Amino acid sequence: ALPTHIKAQVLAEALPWLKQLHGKVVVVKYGGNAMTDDTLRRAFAADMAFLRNCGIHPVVVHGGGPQITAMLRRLGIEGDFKGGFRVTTPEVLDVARMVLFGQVGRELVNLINAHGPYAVGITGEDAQLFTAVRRSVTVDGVATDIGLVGDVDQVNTAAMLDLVAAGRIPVVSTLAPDADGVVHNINADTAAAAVAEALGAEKLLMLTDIDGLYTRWPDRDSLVSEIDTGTLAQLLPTLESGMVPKVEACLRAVIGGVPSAHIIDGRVTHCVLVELFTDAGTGTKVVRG
Amino acid sequence: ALPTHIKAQVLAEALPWLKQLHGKVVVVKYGGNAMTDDTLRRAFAADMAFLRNCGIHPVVVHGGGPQITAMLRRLGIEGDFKGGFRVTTPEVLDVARMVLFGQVGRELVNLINAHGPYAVGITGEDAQLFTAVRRSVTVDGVATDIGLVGDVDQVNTAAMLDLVAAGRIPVVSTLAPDADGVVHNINADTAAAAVAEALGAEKLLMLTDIDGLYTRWPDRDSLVSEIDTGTLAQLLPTLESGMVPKVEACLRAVIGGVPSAHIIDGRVTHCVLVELFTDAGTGTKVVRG
Amino acid sequence: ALPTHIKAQVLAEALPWLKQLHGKVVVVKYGGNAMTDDTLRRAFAADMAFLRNCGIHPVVVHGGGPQITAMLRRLGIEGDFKGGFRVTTPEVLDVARMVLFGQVGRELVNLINAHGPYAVGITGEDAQLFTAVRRSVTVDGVATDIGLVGDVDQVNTAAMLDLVAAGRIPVVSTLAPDADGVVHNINADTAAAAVAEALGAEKLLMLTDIDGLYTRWPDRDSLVSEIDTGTLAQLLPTLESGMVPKVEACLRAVIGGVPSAHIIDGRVTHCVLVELFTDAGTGTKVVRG
Amino acid sequence: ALPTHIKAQVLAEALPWLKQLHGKVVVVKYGGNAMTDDTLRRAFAADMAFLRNCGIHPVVVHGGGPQITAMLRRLGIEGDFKGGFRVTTPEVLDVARMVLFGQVGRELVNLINAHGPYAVGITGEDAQLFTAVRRSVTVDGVATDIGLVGDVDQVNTAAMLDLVAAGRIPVVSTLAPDADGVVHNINADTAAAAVAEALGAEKLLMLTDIDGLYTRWPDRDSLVSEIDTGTLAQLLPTLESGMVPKVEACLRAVIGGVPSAHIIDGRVTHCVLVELFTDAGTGTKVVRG
Amino acid sequence: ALPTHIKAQVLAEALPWLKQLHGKVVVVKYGGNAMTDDTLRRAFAADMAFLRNCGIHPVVVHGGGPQITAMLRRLGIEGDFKGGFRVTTPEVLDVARMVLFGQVGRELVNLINAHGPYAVGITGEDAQLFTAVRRSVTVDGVATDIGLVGDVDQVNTAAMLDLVAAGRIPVVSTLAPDADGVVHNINADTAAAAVAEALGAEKLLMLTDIDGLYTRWPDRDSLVSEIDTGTLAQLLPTLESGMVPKVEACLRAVIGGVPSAHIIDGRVTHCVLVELFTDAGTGTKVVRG
Amino acid sequence: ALPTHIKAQVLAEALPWLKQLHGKVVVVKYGGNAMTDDTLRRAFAADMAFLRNCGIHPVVVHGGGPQITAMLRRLGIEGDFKGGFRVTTPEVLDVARMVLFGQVGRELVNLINAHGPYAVGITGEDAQLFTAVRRSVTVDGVATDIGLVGDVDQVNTAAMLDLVAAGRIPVVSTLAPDADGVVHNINADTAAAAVAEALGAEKLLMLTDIDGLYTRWPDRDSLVSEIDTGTLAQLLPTLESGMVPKVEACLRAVIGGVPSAHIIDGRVTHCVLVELFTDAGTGTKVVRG
Ligand SMILES: NC(=[NH2+])NCCC[C@H](N)C(=O)O
Ligand SMILES: NC(=[NH2+])NCCC[C@H](N)C(=O)O
Ligand SMILES: NC(=[NH2+])NCCC[C@H](N)C(=O)O
Ligand SMILES: NC(=[NH2+])NCCC[C@H](N)C(=O)O
Ligand SMILES: NC(=[NH2+])NCCC[C@H](N)C(=O)O
Ligand SMILES: NC(=[NH2+])NCCC[C@H](N)C(=O)O
Repeated sequence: ALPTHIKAQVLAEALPWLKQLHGKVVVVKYGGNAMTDDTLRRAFAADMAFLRNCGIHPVVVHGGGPQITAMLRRLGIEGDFKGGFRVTTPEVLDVARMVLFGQVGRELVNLINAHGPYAVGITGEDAQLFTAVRRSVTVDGVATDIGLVGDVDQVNTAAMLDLVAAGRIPVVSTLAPDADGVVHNINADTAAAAVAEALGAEKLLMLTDIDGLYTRWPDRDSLVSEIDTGTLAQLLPTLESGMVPKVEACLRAVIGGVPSAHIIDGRVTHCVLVELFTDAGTGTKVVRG
Repeated sequence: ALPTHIKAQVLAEALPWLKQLHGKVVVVKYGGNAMTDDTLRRAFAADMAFLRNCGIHPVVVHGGGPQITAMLRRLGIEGDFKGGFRVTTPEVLDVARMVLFGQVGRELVNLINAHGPYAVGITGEDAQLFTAVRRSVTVDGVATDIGLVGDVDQVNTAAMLDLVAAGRIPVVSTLAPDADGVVHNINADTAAAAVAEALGAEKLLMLTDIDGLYTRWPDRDSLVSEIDTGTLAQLLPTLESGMVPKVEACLRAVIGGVPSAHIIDGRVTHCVLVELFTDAGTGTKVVRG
Repeated sequence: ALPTHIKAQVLAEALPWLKQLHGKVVVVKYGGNAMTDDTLRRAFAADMAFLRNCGIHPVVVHGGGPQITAMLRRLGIEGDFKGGFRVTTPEVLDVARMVLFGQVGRELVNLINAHGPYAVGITGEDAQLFTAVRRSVTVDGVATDIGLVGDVDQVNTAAMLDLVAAGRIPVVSTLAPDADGVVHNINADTAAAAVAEALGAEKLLMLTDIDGLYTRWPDRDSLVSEIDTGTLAQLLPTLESGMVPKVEACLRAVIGGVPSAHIIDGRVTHCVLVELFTDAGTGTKVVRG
Repeated sequence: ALPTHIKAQVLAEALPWLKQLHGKVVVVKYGGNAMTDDTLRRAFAADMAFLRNCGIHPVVVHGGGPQITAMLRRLGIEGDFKGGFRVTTPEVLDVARMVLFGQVGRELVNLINAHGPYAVGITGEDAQLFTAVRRSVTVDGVATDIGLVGDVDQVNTAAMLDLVAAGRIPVVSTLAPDADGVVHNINADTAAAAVAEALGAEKLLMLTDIDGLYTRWPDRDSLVSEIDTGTLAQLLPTLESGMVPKVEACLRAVIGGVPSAHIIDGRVTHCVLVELFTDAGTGTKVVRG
Repeated sequence: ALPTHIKAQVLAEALPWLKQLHGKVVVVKYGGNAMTDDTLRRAFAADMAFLRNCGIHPVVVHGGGPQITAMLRRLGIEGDFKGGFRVTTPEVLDVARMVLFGQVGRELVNLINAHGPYAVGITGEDAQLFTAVRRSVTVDGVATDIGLVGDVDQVNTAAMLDLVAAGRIPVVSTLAPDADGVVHNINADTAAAAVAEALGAEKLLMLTDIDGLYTRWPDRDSLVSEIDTGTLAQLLPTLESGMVPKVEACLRAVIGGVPSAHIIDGRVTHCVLVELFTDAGTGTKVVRG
Repeated sequence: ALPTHIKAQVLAEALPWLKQLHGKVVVVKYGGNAMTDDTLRRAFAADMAFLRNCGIHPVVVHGGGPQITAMLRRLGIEGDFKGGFRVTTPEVLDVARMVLFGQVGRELVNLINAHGPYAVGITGEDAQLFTAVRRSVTVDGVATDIGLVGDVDQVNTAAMLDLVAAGRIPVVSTLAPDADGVVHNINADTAAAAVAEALGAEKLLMLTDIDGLYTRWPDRDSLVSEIDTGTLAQLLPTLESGMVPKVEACLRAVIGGVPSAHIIDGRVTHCVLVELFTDAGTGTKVVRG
């Protein structure tokens, strides 16, 4: 029952964003509900097909922490924990890789591919597309080893951009070999920001389960729609557990040269379309300042 | 004040049409009000930039009958008329070409180019892009010569598609040489359909000053949103003066292989966006049947 | 302690085979011991790097039946069996895909990649590279359904050959969607022959755990080094359980246009090099006749 | 009745100039008689086809001052004059553009195209090929505004050279938008020199209605066949009204890097061929010194 | 002392021939005086540079009968003769190849290369560019073997056209292997016609030591400037010893699809330029009829 | 009678060298016995086909001193000698060029081409592929002129690499023009090293008639399998007449950037294969140090 002139206004408003994005890379960190509820996940897959059919170049990075825990429990693999961290033994790494690449990534490739021959699954292992470096975590303020977990080290930017030039949507499971060929599991938020910077992405989108960034949670009036890196970096020691990784990734990407990073509400159906192609978006847009 | 979920629905509905149009040619016959009121004309130019920034390949064909008459009166060139037709003397042809290519086309190239280096003006004279063949008209049921007017004869499909592959939007003024190099003026509606067929266009759009096709004017309930060629060809001897050329062009194009032709309401702001990227459109869609 | 002139003779003997294979596809069915003992598996990976560094285009197809059974037992998933066949429920399919693509294929990609950025893992799901069609099996001479198992239906030959032209070695896990997007598990021997035919491969190699084809097992003197399709098809109803699938795949590939198919001894270190680059080989070579 | 050995000598003498010009751009300023008498104009068009069929890349820049005045008088548009200059109102600009691009350029495109699909008409408006900057003129030694007239500001060298690489002969009407999109009329002599410098032309040719450059008009013995920029710049304050713009353009182009500039006698049939492919030429050749 | 307007007429007359030849192959049989007198040979080399610098694609085929005889006498190699034919022993073949490719061809490559990096020497041996088939000759009306002499059998048209596309002028010495790799000497006139047909040449030029074709030698009034294949084939049994091979080659080439073949006066300086770029030429032009 | 596992070991040992050489240039100086005994020469030709069919890019440089002397004696051309050097008169140069390019090079092109359309003969004259500069020699410690002999001056690296990219094996006869077009004969050892450096070759191979480099001839225990440039340059004033040119060429090439140079035993059948694809080789390998 929607009037024609309203349809026209919504469509026309996409023009400056289509201009900005045409022929550019967009890295999208996929996770949370958008990946659990069927309506949200089918809409997310459709939105990747949408970007491809505008001449835009999406790259999807996904996680799967809860799926990994679920499979480890099904296999009866007792975990060892340091602080809040499971130690990633070689056994845990094999399960993580098999879950992320062999199950979670598979769901997204198939959903996207209902729309066309677009998606292709990859890890850092394939064609040496990226490497990992082992990382410690701080437990009680002391650096602590927790096994085969790492950060992205180097990215085969040319090989990655060749795949995207071939018209493919890479669906990335974040595992990668270190310099000695030992595969590590990389946090998908930190990986998304590293890939965005390495590929020269125009935007980085990170789907979360909240409306946006509250600077003084739980004050409702502290929600912000736009913020620059300087202001944001001052509030990062203030933020709550959950938002800290998403914010750190937005900061590293935009300071690393990505023109804008977006923390968007993955509970909103077609949140990717709303963030990219409306003026208001549906979350918090981060830019340099 | 428009809710996010409504913005999402309008945007998401474009997906099947972006899939269908990506990398395809769309010929758009530009005329009437869309070319006279400033808001409509700036929106039309913006919509050509829109298609280009989705990876779609627009080709604009324009007329300018009233501008030609206006200039002939300013020059004091007395016309000779047979039935309702001005005879196109060599003098009239020179004025028509100078108005269409040197004024009317120039307005559209500049408007479009406010958005980027897209538009390029051309006639059939440039690079022998298409030729004309002289045509008679029927006056009182007898074939009548009215000077240097013609139909499109042959199209340099390769050279045309090369220009479009270069990322340009051709803005076409319909003049063209015959086999002896004598330039003729071609009716812009018939030319648009000839170009659409020659280029293998996915759609032909024809902007008119009415909501759509009324099959039994003035009965309001005879308006139709979709119709096939068989049904439409049976009503063409019934239709009113104004709709006949637009309908004949839709019939020739779709029978000539163009999957769909559209008679759309040029009085609707961003009518091109509404016709292409909504399910309902804003006019009459013609397909084979 | 090997004399120079002997080294020269072995190397020189490779010339006619390098001529025949340069720029050609070779599909290699990887399985059995060559995939279990560490020395054999590292040699197999090195041989894929060898072919790549001669300008040859290897494509590896692998199975993993025993790994799938092992994982199903670890998960406590009770199987239902018809004749000798496990029914592939949707649950069993998910485990099979996660084992084949997320563990077995991963081992080979990494081993190969110790030599360079060559290997890339793929299934039929990625970029719609190939499709599956559901297959029944004969149990007591009646066609029997055993769940989500299939044959290769169609192959995206162009997209596959593009990946190989990019200098990559595809490591193929044989899962693929049917026409409705439902993923099936395909027997890796039948898949290797289908891929070989579809890609226009020069040779198909199938690694087994025996010296070659005995036409009258267990008679030692019935081993053959070369045989044509006509003679071989007459003995297929005679052969033993294990050799039947390998022989059927060789027959379908060579009749399907692949110049030669090879059943080679995967227990021989560097068996791929020996089969391709010596006159005698190390198994049974099948050609049309 | 011309002896064979004389034909051979004339042809052979072209060799060093064909070597120098092969694959190079030549900008030709077309105007005066060469554009008014039918024999001269058909010969000029034939010479553009000649250069194209030697692998040379001509670019034609034309004026049309007298045609513009003629049309303004036919329309009854009263002019306002400052010194010797007509003020270019928005009305005058529209007429100038419609005359230059819609009539004058059209004649040349058609003449050239009698020889092949070579010529294409363009202004700075098309594909943003070049921009204009507003210019004052000195009237009684004080800077004076005379409306929408300008100099070439920037040139889309890549897009221009792409058109020429496509085998086309651009026929340029010198109108162009300023940074705000407002179209200006540019003096065709100054534009030709700007285009020559921007495209890296090997030569700039300027057709005039005199044998060449007389350094002390009217002394017959002051005619010169070659002169360098240093000597020429010293005589520019000495020269007569008519030669000053042609000389200033030759100076700016050759100092701007064009190896040679030529003021040639447009009254000589095939003057372009004579200047380029004989040692003596038919005018004055300017080089750096 | 030649007037400008005469220079213009000679140059302008080349236009239809430059149009016809642009981007086309011209095979030129080089021999006789044009290869002995220094002025003629330097002019011939300059004319090959001329064609290259018009975008034309010359291919030079040369002989060297007298040079071969001279070298055989210097080596004291006694000849055996059947009728008028020297038997080409393996020894004679080695001398012929070393003279033609190692001396005669070398002179032309160097002369041409004074003008640029154009010429490249080749025989049928190089890259298997063409093969030979052994030929008998008729001695007293009986077929007679005279050793390792042959006709062109097959031509590597693609490899030849690749060399010419690279901007090179092949200078061809007519030796070539038979199917068993045994090199034969091929008559350069017959080879030129075979190469012209194989490459799809626009013209074949054959330099001789006479004004043109006299149909009734020695009657001065029997000289002809143009003749078709039908008329010419009727006079071939009439012609004199010397003209027969040149005429047979023109007939085979034009009947084989080459639009025109030319027997031209190699004693005329720059005869190639005169034949190609004047209406009258300097010899006899053969076309189909 | 060679066991399979031995064949496998020899083949597998080639892998690191195929990796190092894939897509790289190898310059091979061909001379001595490898060019005189039929078995050695056919094996050398087969080895050039081998490298080509691994994706390696061989370039063959040959000499022919003894063949030149033999031909000069057959022609009765009295030589003039300064020290041990024949003065290369213009006559001697013509014979040298005709022998090297017209006989010696021809043998190798044909032998190689028994394997495919690979070999192409060239000198510095063809396409100006390289130039020569005149060189004096030291006779009794005073610089002495000995006619038209020279060193390589400059190399058309792009044109050379284009030929090799086309899949051809250049067979180079070392003659080349100086800056004035006068052709000189260049020592083939010095030329091979100059070409290797200019083309960025991975290896330079020089075939000699000895096992390798003896540092204290005739002490059998002074033979060395590997040596660096620093150690080698200290022994060059110690070495014997024959080895000095081969050693000087290895030194200039490796210091000039070629990773390794090899003096190998041309009396060993398939010595090229043994040197490149075994760890031990068959001679002396020189590297920087
Ligand atoms: N959270 C926001 N305020 N988002 C605004 C997004 C604006 C624009 N669509 C972009 O992609 O940058
Ligand atoms: N007048 C109509 N019913 N139009 C429907 C248009 C549907 C679709 N957007 C198309 O471009 O074909
Ligand atoms: N089992 C055999 N007889 N094998 C012979 C193999 C011969 C050759 N290397 C080939 O790849 O075809
Ligand atoms: N006015 C002259 N002197 N002209 C000489 C021209 C020489 C030569 N054809 C050139 O294009 O540069
Ligand atoms: N012998 C002759 N009549 N020659 C005329 C040659 C005409 C023209 N130049 C051509 O190349 O075909
Ligand atoms: N004379 C020697 N030691 N040679 C060793 C050669 C090693 C290796 N095949 C190479 O090409 O470099």
